[PDB]
Amino acid sequence: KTTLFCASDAKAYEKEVHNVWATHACVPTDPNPQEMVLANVTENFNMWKNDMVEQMHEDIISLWDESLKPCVKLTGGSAITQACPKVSFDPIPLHYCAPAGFAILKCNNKTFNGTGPCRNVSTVQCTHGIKPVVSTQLLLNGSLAEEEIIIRSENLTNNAKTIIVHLNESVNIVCTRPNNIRQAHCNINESKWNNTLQKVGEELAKHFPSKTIKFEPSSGGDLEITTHSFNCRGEFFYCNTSDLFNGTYRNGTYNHTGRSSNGTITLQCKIKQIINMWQEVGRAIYAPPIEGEITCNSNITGLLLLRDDTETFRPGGGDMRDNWRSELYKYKVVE
Ligand SMILES: CNCc1ccc2c(c1)N(C(=O)OCc1c(F)c(F)c(F)c(F)c1F)[C@H](CNC(=N)N)[C@H]2NC(=O)C(=O)Nc1ccc(Cl)c(F)c1
Ligand SMILES: *[C@@H]1O[C@H](CO)[C@@H](O)[C@H](O)[C@H]1NC(C)=O
Ligand SMILES: *[C@@H]1O[C@H](CO)[C@@H](O)[C@H](O)[C@H]1NC(C)=O
Ligand SMILES: *[C@@H]1O[C@H](CO)[C@@H](O)[C@H](O)[C@H]1NC(C)=O
Ligand SMILES: *[C@@H]1O[C@H](CO)[C@@H](O)[C@H](O)[C@H]1NC(C)=O
Ligand SMILES: *[C@@H]1O[C@H](CO)[C@@H](O)[C@H](O)[C@H]1NC(C)=O
Ligand SMILES: *[C@@H]1O[C@H](CO)[C@@H](O)[C@H](O)[C@H]1NC(C)=O
Repeated sequence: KTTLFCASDAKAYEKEVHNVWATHACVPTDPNPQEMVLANVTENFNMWKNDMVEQMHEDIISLWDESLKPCVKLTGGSAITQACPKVSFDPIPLHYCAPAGFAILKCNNKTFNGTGPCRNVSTVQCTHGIKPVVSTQLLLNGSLAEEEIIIRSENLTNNAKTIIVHLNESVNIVCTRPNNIRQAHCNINESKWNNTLQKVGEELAKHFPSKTIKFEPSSGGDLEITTHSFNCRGEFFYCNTSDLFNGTYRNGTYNHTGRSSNGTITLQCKIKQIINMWQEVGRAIYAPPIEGEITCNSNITGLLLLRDDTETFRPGGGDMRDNWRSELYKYKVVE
């Protein structure tokens, strides 16, 4: 349809790189925006074919190119060298805004699965604040669903299509490299994981009804997708999730199978210098980790799954557009 613009609340005195990027690329935010209901209207959306996702993907690539420069970038035959200073890195929310003569329709159905017709609709100038958080397997620091866990997929019959599970209740995950400098670990409270996967198995069962529902760890691929990978405080964490995606839900009951201990699952993590890039097909080399305690305390707010009687789901990811989709699903640009 058109070219969106971004509004953020960043300040120009922060050294933090999302703030810096935003202060030259985004406009400040309307302190009181203005919505506009239309509960008879009913319009369709398709989260899987939504141009806003492409545009924000562009922006985040831009942000990362200006903020997290690699010492080396290998793409094609070429290798680029640049200065790769350690930086202050903590994502801030970004709002996407329709320019003059355009609006953003927001679907207000709190159970809207992301495709098809939506009953109650609003008009808005901008989306909510969206933290551009790059990760795999687990979606972090998003917006919880308001009613019940929600299964999203372009086509749930096509097992090659990523599934986005939208949780309604955060599950804490705490990842730390304490004070091998490249070793770290994550802690999740097993009870709340227990619970979350049981409710998720419930919903998945609604969609696949005769079958037991198995959670298993990612089969194969680059480390970036076979582990829960993400950037914490500038450093690239790769966390093993085999004791996380490991359990069966059979008789309306979830049994967790992965090893726990003292009531918490603990992921073993490596901090890594050589990265397979999400932005494009290529490799990126970074400097060794900063010093001291590197810790991120995050909210798991959704999952990225791939489906292989029984249905089996393993963690997926790799296409960062899906992350943006998970927040942008309820919006389209009109007029
Ligand atoms: C359904 N298929 C699953 C799947 C699995 C892995 C992957 C894809 C997709 N990819 C993908 O979609 O890239 C977008 C894309 C397009 F969308 C597109 F249309 C293109 F034409 C294109 F060129 C392109 F790059 C990545 C390719 N990039 C690479 N091989 N170097 C590959 N993901 C990653 O590597 C990855 O996430 N790393 C990583 C690094 C740091 C952190 Cl913190 C992190 F959290 C993750
Ligand atoms: C969240 O969703 C699950 C199942 O979809 C439901 O059991 C639960 O009550 C919902 N709300 C919560 C957990 O606050
Ligand atoms: C989403 O809803 C539409 C219509 O409401 C339906 O056709 C589609 O199969 C649903 N998809 C999922 C993944 O629930
Ligand atoms: C979903 O994909 C399957 C292929 O796995 C195919 O039957 C069809 O094209 C799709 N079905 C629907 C309802 O869109
Ligand atoms: C995760 O840990 C398990 C058990 O130690 C190991 O077998 C598996 O290969 C690990 N996965 C990755 C991607 O390192
Ligand atoms: C679940 O965890 C156990 C030990 O924690 C491991 O041996 C097992 O292989 C895991 N399940 C799968 C399907 O990998
Ligand atoms: C999630 O948000 C918290 C608080 O804003 C932050 O400390 C944490 O590092 C974030 N997680 C990631 C992976 O950015």
